[PDB]
Amino acid sequence: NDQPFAWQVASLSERYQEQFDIGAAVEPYQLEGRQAQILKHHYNSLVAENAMKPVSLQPREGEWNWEGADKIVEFARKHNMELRFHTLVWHSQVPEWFFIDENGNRMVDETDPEKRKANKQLLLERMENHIKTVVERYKDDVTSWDVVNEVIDDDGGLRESEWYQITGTDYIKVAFETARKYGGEEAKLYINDYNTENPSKRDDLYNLVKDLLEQGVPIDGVGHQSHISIGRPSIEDTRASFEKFTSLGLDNQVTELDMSLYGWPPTGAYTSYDDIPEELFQAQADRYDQLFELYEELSATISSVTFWGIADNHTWLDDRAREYNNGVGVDAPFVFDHNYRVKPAYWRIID
Ligand SMILES: [Mg+2]
Ligand SMILES: [Mg+2]
Repeated sequence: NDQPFAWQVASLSERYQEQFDIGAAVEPYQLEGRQAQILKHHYNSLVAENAMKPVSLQPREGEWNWEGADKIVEFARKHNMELRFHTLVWHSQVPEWFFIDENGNRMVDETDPEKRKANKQLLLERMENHIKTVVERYKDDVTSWDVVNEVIDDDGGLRESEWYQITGTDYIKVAFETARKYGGEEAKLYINDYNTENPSKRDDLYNLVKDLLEQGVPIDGVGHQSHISIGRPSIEDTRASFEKFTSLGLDNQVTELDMSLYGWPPTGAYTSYDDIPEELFQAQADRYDQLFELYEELSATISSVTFWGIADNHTWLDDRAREYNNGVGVDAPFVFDHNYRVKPAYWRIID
């Protein structure tokens, strides 16, 4: 026979039961059928891929859109799953009305200093009310909060988003303080970013968090998105990242793991899953082998490992592939293939 289906094989989360959670990013429409069966069997943690983004929850001020998020929370409750929150504060996927002043124009264009002072106050109050409302609604279900997301610039230093331009670093400080205030002492507060294995980006995040902890900001851990590929980044750079934040007393979580077949950008994407050579899936399986062995080796410092999807048929990497190959092209980043059959990678992380 072929490779067995994902619902026929040993559960991933059971395999790592004593080491870290195994999670999946989900949409509300994935909660029935085989996807739900796979989720129930293989994962003990969830995160909303899109339904808890700031623009998804409050697309207009005071107009709350809970339906899709609530459906995911309900599934997590029913199947006793952990739940990460994605995300409270982010330069992206955040409704434009946050940064619009009382005259309808963008806050970053103001030049009067007392008006600027007033805008920073208004923006922080809106942020604080968004966080309060969400955390009050979901505090009994969420077990890890991505309080801020992607605040470090890849060029170096802090990302100079509109959050930064109006408030400096105070949006980060106020975001963690608010989540702690309304989530209580037991809420687990994370700063999440991508390319945290890149040493210079790793150091910028380390320096920010160390400073913030010294000022008493309540930060419990670092989220490593881990949007990686068969070729990058090195195991050694991954270990160094995990270890440097552990040295700060911080938890680590792998939050958005997927392993692209392609470099960046994913030029020359395969157009059909049948065209992908088995050489590539074997390279992917070797990669995942070393990666989860590193995770196991470091398992006392890593509380949770989340994939950014379930199986290869649904992944934002397909969007990116089509974006860089004129509308066509496909990626295959998980341990379950687009027909829900296990891949070489599955066997190498279940051992
Ligand atoms: Mg652990
Ligand atoms: Mg292995």
